[PDB]
Amino acid sequence: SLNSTGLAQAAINGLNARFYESSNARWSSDEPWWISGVALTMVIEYMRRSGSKEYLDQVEDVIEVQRQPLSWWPSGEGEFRADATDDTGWWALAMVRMYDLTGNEDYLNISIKDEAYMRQWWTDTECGGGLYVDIQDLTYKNAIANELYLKLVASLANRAPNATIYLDRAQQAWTWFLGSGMINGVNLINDGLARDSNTGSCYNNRLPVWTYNQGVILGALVELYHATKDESYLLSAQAIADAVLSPSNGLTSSSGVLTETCEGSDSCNQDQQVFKGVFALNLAELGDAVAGASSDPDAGQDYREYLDTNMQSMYANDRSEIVPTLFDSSTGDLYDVSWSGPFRNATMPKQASAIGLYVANI
Ligand code: NA
Repeated sequence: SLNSTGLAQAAINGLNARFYESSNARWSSDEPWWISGVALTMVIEYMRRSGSKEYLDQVEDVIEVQRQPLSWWPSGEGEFRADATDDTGWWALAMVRMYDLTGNEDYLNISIKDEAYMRQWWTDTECGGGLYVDIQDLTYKNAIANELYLKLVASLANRAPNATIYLDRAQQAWTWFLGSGMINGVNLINDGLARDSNTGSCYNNRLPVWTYNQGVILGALVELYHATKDESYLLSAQAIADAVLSPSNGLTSSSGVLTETCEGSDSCNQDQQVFKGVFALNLAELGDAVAGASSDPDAGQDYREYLDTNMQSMYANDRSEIVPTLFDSSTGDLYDVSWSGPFRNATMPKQASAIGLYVANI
């Protein structure tokens, strides 16, 4: 009795009615730029899974304007090449999705430029591999920038005409990620790596376990499986997803709802507000690959049931409708950060995460 497609469209319409800036071809200029890339990913993936083309013109407008040389990083020369490798990775993966939706080689070319850009800050001389997130400072090799890069090369290994070195780079990047220690003893991924002051060796910095660091890695392993047909990549991804679903690890509540570690203290900032939807979209990618890899009709119900359970909870406890007026007839739905808690306000990162959950159920 729940239409995930219609609810995703209502959430996207609510995102546009409250946060889209037509004069800037961007959502919420007061919010981080990379979250506009996540929002573009959610709108693109909605069209891919639902077969709709309703926001195609808007998405093209955002791409055309935001691919220009960024005013805060002109040396990147545009094409989403920014002052941080994870900022670039979010838009790069959005262009991979835009290529999947349209088949236009232009978007694939952007992702190829982004891969070569991010690779510039991969070094073997610290932590035996991995890339830095802070382009200007080069002091932090974290989980999200390396998960985004890994999913990028793995995606290009399935789509780019020169798929050989992208597969070799993806296999080498996953080998480094697995051996880095960021995947801890319960198969969850901490924020990044610290460096020994004397030996130069790198180790898990034990910073918080964020949901989107348990998600992007799943899509990377799904793409690695599609490029190799090796179910070992799916089994590693399933181990990470199963750790998130286990309530003993604190990411899944007693009611079975995905819960960011900052929701209890009500301290989720603009970045953390978008994390949950990114995991949900990537979990749906894993559930699809798992169901298609085995003849069992029971392949991956837990992931589908999890996404469905979280969807109903967000529908009932986290929803709020915009008030239509005599002048503005825009209709849709707004959402807060907690998928079980009350609706206090709606922000663009909160809304983008919302769309990701509905799209993950399409
Ligand atoms: Na190490």
